Amino acid sequence: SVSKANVPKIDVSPLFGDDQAAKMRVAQQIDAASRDTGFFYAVNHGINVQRLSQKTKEFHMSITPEEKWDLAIRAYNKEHQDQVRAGYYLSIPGKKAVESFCYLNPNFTPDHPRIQAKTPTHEVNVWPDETKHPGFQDFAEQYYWDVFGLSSALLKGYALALGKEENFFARHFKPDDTLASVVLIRYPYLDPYPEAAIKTAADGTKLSFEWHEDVSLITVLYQSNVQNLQVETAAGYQDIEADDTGYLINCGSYMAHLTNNYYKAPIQRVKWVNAERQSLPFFVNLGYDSVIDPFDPREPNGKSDREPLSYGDYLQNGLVSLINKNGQT
Ligand SMILES: CC(C)[C@@H](NC(=O)[C@H](CS)NC(=O)CCC[C@H](N)C(=O)O)C(=O)O
Repeated sequence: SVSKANVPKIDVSPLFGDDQAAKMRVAQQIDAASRDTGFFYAVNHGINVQRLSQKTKEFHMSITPEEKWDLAIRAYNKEHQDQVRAGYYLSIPGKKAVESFCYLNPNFTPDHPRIQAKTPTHEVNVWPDETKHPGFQDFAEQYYWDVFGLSSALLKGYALALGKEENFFARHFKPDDTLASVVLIRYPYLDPYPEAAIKTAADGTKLSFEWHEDVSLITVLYQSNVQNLQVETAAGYQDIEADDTGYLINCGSYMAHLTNNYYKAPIQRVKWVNAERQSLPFFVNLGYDSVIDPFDPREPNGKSDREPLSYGDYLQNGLVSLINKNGQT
């Protein structure tokens, strides 16, 4: 009744190199995947995802209720009015199974001019006690830059795939201003599993999270070896096989906008599965004032009707809309 999506594995290592022709061959694979289901698996990425999964688990399984309140975002703790994005997202036993921890650009400090200006979507990360979680902040901050370097390379491939120079996107992806975020999501094993946390799709599938499109330029996602994700096609939702050695990549809704929907943002959802697992997305966001001129690779002139959209405004509205539609995570 449910088929499987074709998610090809793409060796992205040439995108770190200087072999321009081998990088074009990668870009071709990115193009075909973005025109098909919208997903591919980046392999030969150079990131130690075993350590990522290990450190994330140690954190998830040792953080206490007291620590979670102390780090909670505004939605769970009224004392933290400045934490709209960064902080801990608490579970609700009996009602909400998922919980997570989100942090932003480590360069967002009290000295950063965007923090000084109080610009929306900019926040200073919060962190647990170093002695209670030794090495976690240092591991997490390094991972932000590890996956940032991978994402920069991926963006080179997407740029070439669309007929642009390889810095078309990456020039807007900078350490000093990127709004990109990491989210460490824990999906717990629960017995009994609360029914209030399980949603029933229109087609009858039991879901942990309803359909949505990523709010991002691209999404660089690691998940443990538990199949859960599905992508919508015209013939219905298709299962995305799990691969806990690589990264699941897809374009976000900002990419759809700037390419006149040539690279669509795939509609994705999360099947319910009673299994302890991890979902660790990196949302490749640009700067608050970054603006990419839309174009249409279908057209000889590449002309597009779409208005240039400032990334900051896109992000703010996108994250609020996602909360209004799919609920507070
Ligand atoms: C792979 C996804 C379905 C993953 N969930 C997600 O990506 C979820 C829901 S779509 N993403 C979000 O809510 C947006 C988080 C944005 C973040 N707080 C920020 O300020 O930057 C999962 O595993 O649940």
